[PDB]
Amino acid sequence: IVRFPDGTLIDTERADNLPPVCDLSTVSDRSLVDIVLALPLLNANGGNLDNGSESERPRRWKSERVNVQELAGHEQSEVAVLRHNLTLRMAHQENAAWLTCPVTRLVRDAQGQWCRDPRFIPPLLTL
Amino acid sequence: MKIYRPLWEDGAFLMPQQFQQQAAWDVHLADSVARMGLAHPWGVVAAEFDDSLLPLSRLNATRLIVRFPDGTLIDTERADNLPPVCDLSTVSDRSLVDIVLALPLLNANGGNLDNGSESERPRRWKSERVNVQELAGHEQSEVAVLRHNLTLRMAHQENAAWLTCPVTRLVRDAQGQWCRDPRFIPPLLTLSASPSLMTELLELLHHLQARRQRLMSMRRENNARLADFAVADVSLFWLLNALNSAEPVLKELLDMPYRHPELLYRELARLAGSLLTFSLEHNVDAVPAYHHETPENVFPPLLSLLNRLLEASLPSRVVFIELKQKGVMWEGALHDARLREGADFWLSVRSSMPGHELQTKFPQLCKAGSPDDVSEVVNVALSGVIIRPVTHVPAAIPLRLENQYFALDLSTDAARAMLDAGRCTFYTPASLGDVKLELFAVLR
Amino acid sequence: MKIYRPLWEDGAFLMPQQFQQQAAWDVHLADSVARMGLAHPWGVVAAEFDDSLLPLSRLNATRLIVRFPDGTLIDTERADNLPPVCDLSTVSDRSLVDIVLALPLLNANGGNLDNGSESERPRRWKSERVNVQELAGHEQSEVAVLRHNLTLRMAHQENAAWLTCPVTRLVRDAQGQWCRDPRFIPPLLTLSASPSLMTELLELLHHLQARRQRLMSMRRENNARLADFAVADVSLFWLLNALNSAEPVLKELLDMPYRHPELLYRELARLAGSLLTFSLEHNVDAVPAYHHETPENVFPPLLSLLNRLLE
Amino acid sequence: MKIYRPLWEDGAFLMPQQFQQQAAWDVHLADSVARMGLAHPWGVVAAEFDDSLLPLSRLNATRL
Repeated sequence: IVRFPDGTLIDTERADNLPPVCDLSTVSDRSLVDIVLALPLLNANGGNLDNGSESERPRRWKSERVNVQELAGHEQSEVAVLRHNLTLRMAHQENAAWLTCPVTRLVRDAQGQWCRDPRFIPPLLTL
Repeated sequence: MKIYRPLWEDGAFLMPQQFQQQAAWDVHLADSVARMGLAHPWGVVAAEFDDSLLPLSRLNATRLIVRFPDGTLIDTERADNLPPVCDLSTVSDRSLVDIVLALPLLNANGGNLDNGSESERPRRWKSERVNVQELAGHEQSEVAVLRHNLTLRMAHQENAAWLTCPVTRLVRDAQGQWCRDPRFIPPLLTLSASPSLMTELLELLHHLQARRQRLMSMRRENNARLADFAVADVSLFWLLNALNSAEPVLKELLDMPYRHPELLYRELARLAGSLLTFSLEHNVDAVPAYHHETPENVFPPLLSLLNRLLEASLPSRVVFIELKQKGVMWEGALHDARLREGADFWLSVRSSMPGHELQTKFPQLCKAGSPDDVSEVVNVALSGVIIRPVTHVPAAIPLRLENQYFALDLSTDAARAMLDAGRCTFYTPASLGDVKLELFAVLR
Repeated sequence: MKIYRPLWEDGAFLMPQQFQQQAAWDVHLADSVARMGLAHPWGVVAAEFDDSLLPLSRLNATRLIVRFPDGTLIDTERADNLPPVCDLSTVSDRSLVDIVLALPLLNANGGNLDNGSESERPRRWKSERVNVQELAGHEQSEVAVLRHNLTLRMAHQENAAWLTCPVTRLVRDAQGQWCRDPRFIPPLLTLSASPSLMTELLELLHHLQARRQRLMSMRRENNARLADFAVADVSLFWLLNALNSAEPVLKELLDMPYRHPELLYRELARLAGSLLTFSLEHNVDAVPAYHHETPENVFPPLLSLLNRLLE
Repeated sequence: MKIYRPLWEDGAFLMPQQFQQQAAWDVHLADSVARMGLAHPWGVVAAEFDDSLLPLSRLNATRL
């Protein structure tokens, strides 16, 4: 559950997804690996992603179809909702996406074992 | 570039080069229409960025209607073209950086898009698939449209292969943040870009209307329906003629955007050409030339020249000089050598005597010291000075206060030795009381 | 004529009669854009010749760009071929020949010319098969390119089913040789097409800046003369108002390439019209009316009117 | 002002009063989440003028 400096709420209870990170052993080092969360910039004319029309500017919306019911009645049907697009990039790659927020910092053990270090501090909204 | 327009009569196999060479000819024809009157290449219509992203440094554009020198139209609302986001974390030199929009050219033997190949030569075309509706009432299908391969680069990189036009300037702020100057101007096809320029040009005209209404009142202050026989009207009727013409011309241009700057440049070059005749020591070299390559100080000195012309007093005057000396014999300087033509003395003070006994209580009310070799008046005086107390005051002397005025007569030699000196002193040692002195020399 | 628009309905096949109609419509759109700034039909952008074949009497060109009064543009750097070489042989004993370029008039029943076999009707649109394809990665195949059919008509060019536009004027030298005359140039869409005019207009302006200079050192050097009412100084203050005003507009227009010459005419007319009733006893009709369809016996007698006033 | 909250069941059909009241209710939640902006009345965050029209005795704003 984060918020972004433009005024954008992200919950991963409702309006959720996240793909996992494929490799960590693209790095031969431990102390530089810190994972960040990215949500791409607002394009003032285009919008979501309904096709394979991958420009140099990614999108940030999707489409999705699930079941929704709240009305006075006991029947559910299917309506199309809107979900954001997140991924977990790294700090030293690029900034054409958004990040502006760390979430962790990974250091390895001498037995080749990545661990989350206990002295990391994200920028905080709450204790 | 060997533009070949095809012809169709019958039986010709269709092939893309008939169409590609056709559409390129319509641009070149439309280019030659514009170069008849204006003699200007293209420029920048509008370039608006996003200010909220600057201290978290990126750079995003919103609208870029930039027009290139060959004749190409880039439009972002009607052709869906935005460059990728320019980084600023690659620059730590915080002096200043310039952002300039670019586009490649080299299509002599194929400037195209082949994504299955790499090259160190850039390319200016790309391909995109959308579903465009027929304008006859039917279902859409998929076509393949083109998008220009725009990019943002910096001025201190290498820019050989591209075709550039500058859009903004970045400075660094006191807290270590980035911000934008309002002082620069891109090359304009319209005044609507760079709104700082529209800010100055409007307040120039509001400054112009301020000067008129006082001068119409100053015509009403003499009511010149007749022969005045002075210079005071012939500059007055003249200065209105420079001002009455330019106002109903410079109004309609600064009502609107979308004029070229050249139409505005001629009226500002004509108006400053007519006011220059009489005030400044400057030649016509001060009015600068038009440089639409980069408009770096073609407009700001031209506006700065106009504001100094708009004080412009009307010279049938009389000198008001403050007589400064640390002793009780106050003294001024800087006498005009012109003043041996028509010299006349009606010098004054401003005192605190409750009646006209200050006549007697100005005890040296004869022979105050003119030349450069008088140190005190109570021991060194002239020969041939009669100081008349003036209680009936003639006109043409503003700010007038009676029972403070007096005249100063001299010889024919005593007037010349003062003017060749340039200095003159005052008679009563009580000038350090509630007394404030003035100078006076009106033309005869 | 009748100029038609096509309609790209689905299920409407293909005719080459269509594409000719659309392509001859934005050409008409180019005029309505342009006819918001025009008095009289158009002229010459540039024209350059090769005079080496004059003792062997022949005349041929090197570089030629002319626009025509129906929206036709002729470009020999990009679009068209050169006209064929002219022969002066039948006019070997005369004195003055005026040479115009020509394209034939077009009727609404014909088209191009079939190989000269039907030479009762002069017709344009020669074809040529050139292979230029290289905007994707290959060059190979061959298409049919249009080329215009230009002539050069010399002494009885008044027999014209042709649109004409003059380019040059031949005179006999006293050794019998034909030579190019440096005289008035057939009309302009520039000032780059007349190296005599660019030479002559500098002699106007450079003469203009020095009379201002001489007037400046008379009065600014004397602080009394800055506001005097002498009968010379009132005229001299008025006369500085004339020269200092219309100078920087003209320096803009003369340090400049191509621009349509009527815009120059509205700036020379004021400077003529200001100075005229100040130092003369003559008619206001000394300022000549602009005539563009003529070969401009206006623009040289206008300059001779100014040069006598400035001294 | 009797700010009504509209009701969408399976037969709720469309009127302009549906939407205007709904837009008014969320403005009303902007006040009652302020427990300091009720402790002083409502503010002014930017107000910038021009003085050039004062010799004409005119006046016009720039930012409000």
